[PDB]
Amino acid sequence: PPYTVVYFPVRGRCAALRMLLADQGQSWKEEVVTVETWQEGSLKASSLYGQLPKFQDGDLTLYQSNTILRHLGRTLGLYGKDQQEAALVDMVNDGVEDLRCKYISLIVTNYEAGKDDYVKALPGQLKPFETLLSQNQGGKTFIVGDQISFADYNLLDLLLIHEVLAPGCLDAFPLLSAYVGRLSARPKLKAFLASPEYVNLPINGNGKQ
Amino acid sequence: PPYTVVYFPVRGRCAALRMLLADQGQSWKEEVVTVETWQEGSLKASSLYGQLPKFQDGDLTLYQSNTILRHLGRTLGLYGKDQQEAALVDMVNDGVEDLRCKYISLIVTNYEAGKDDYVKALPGQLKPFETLLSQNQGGKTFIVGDQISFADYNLLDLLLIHEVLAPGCLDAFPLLSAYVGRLSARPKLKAFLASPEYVNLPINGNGKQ
Ligand SMILES: [Ca+2]
Ligand SMILES: [Ca+2]
Ligand SMILES: [Ca+2]
Ligand SMILES: [Ca+2]
Ligand SMILES: [Ca+2]
Ligand SMILES: [Ca+2]
Repeated sequence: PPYTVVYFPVRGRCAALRMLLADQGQSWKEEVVTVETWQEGSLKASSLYGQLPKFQDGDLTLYQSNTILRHLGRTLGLYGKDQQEAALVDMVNDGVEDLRCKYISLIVTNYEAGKDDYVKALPGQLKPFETLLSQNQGGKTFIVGDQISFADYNLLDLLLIHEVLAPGCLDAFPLLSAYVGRLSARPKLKAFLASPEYVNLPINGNGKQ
Repeated sequence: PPYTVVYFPVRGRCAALRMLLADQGQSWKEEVVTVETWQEGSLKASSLYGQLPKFQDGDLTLYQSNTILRHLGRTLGLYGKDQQEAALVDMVNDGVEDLRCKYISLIVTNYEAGKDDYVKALPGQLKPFETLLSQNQGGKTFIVGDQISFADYNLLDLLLIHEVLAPGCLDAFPLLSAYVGRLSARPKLKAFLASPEYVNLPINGNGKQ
């Protein structure tokens, strides 16, 4: 620390890492980049790969939402108990990222024509996470092992935005349904999810959800 | 160990992790899944996310190429010297993954219409890795720090396939050019890159490169 999130005025790819920081009792600063400021060019030109989020942690500057999640995961001890669990955490997070990419593609490039096919395919895309929960303490704790990991926050975000896209999509998945309610009720995370800094941002920048 | 790679008869998303295993003096089995066998449906249905590679390490079964890379990275000490370098390794690997997804999209979905624009955009996409090298001991060692990491193998693969797509694309990037030569000359990696198990596979499954 100190932590600074540099991003567009949306939840998007920073939602999960913000939930992680709030739930872990961390403070951070939000530095907002508007679409007009981004269009100007200076920050884009100065970013490593031409994209946001940028994240500052003391004198470390990071780019890439999943890099930030893994960093916070490693530094705050949210990375499983041993190397095998760490692999499982990664496997879950990579699967979340895969579906998030498909979600973003729908939202940004193909919402109207693609939503129907996307929602039809959704149960099959969500089932693996239910299966993973079923194989871990009957789905009663976390996605991997018995302590929260960075993957849980990313998975929780994915589930939350999918319930908005396709209300009731978790109804067929009792373990995923209970997991969302259960993680969301964690006192610091509950407060954050209720707070203006979360509630007053749109999920995505183009108005679609 | 023992290690088993389960994949299509292509280099694709297993090329980097195979280079890593070979360079680290590891043996592994290749179990080939044909397109005809894959279309039958049993392995697909049994896979966590409906995709290959599947990787077996003793009694651990993993999916997701970058999960496999990080697991091998963690277990073989190819993950930087401390937490900060580990974040930097992740940042590099996520950037490689981003460009690989763009590469795969071109190859699988849009090769003939998209190649011109892709190749015009390519120098801008490669420059960050040159910059990263420039900032690490003048580009003379590895992508992050003083020892090889899993991200090096993934970046090396990305560079090799791009030289096949766009011969001479590294000519403008002396640190990236020298880096490909230098890593490729590491004795165990050199041997592997010359071996029938590498040379006799196509880069991609659809004949394009
Ligand atoms: Ca912990
Ligand atoms: Ca319900
Ligand atoms: Ca129902
Ligand atoms: Ca090492
Ligand atoms: Ca040259
Ligand atoms: Ca030249």
